[PDB]
Amino acid sequence: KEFEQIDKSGSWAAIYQDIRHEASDFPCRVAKLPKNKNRNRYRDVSPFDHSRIKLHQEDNDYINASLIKMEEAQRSYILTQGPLPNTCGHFWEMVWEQKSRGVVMLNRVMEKGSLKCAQYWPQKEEKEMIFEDTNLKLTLISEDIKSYYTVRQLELENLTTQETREILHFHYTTWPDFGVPESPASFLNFLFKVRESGSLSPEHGPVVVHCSAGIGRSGTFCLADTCLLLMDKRKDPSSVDIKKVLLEMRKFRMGLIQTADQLRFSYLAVIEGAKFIM
Repeated sequence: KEFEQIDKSGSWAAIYQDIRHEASDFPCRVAKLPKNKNRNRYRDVSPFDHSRIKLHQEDNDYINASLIKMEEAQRSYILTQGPLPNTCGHFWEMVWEQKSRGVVMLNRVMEKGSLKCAQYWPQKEEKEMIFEDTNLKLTLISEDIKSYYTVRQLELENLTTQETREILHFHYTTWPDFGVPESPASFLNFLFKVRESGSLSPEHGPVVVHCSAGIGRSGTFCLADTCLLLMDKRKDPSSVDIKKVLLEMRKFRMGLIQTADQLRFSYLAVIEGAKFIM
């Protein structure tokens, strides 16, 4: 309906232009500190200080991650940048401290002939990783390589307390180099797979979602998710405004959704998903 009205008038880019300017702006002083210069993958994508995830590290608690707490939907997510060669230890520290269950990678390690993030997880179960700096060990238990994604069951063990924890890695591997998925069907399906695992359920810490910047594609995941959740707990699609929900998330992290193209997709995914989870 609203989507149809926008489409016929092609007002999408303007709608987005508007969102982009309505969005909240908050300090990122910690992020901009010189001592954190190398803990950041991009200069233009930083975590607002008010919502940044602080490492329980007395040394330096900086990790480019933000907690998006969605009150009404009763769902929290942790959006982060793809781990840098020097920050995989911190990434796994965060996952441990925030008692996260799932990890959502919405990118490939190399896209457009460029390396968009670090290989922070073990590829072969025979060769586990040990993050010295953070004193954590990571092991591949299994994985299910599928057509448009892959589920990996990792095990994170706190080497300090010898305590083990099962982590789930949901890897979406078919998000186009340019554009957005031609159809939501696979994305929604990936979203639902994430949901079924319980990694998105309240009995756990917030899910750690990420791409490269950890805002474009990761933002779409969360928006689609939350919109579908509210629409569900109200069973009243009518009151669920994608534009308002997005802006609401923007109070917690910048540039969620990078292009008006992705915004259109979010509408598609949410609308399509309503024909089930609502």
